[PDB]
Amino acid sequence: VNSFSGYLKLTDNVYIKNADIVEEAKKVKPTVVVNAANVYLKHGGGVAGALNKATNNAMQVESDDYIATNGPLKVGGSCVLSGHNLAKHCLHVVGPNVNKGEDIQLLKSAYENFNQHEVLLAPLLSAGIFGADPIHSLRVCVDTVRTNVYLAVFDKNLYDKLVSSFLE
Ligand SMILES: Nc1nc2ccccc2c(=O)[nH]1
Repeated sequence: VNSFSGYLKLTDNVYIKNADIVEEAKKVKPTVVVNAANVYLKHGGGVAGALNKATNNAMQVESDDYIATNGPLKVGGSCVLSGHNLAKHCLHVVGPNVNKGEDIQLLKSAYENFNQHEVLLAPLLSAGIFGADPIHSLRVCVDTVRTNVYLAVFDKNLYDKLVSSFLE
């Protein structure tokens, strides 16, 4: 049903909220939730671990079956799997891990996958343990994505920094 509420307009197609993406997916019933995935679709922590836990491991069993046919995803790549109870679809996107020397230029490739979907609930890609500056990730999102993206940012202090950087 895509019932987004309380998102702050950044651009005509990019919105942002200080919120837990799991709690957003339950209220909003989005067509697409984006997972910040790794190449093995092993949902061990961060957003991936939170989304998988909210599906009581249904997402991990589906992900394993995909990886059995595909082998690992490419950095910058994605797959569309079931959203289970969270969404119609989950778009698993792999952003570069700059800690492992993956090139930050691949973050544009990662966000380009969003353009296959009219409306997405998403986190910022390559943040947290993938080591990219989240404000940089937001700039790449805004420059790359032309479909309607609703960004959820968990941490209030990071959210305020993102909105300050973008609107001040
Ligand atoms: N519930 C929950 N939400 C998150 C959102 C972003 C990153 C991490 C998390 C997390 O670890 N748990």
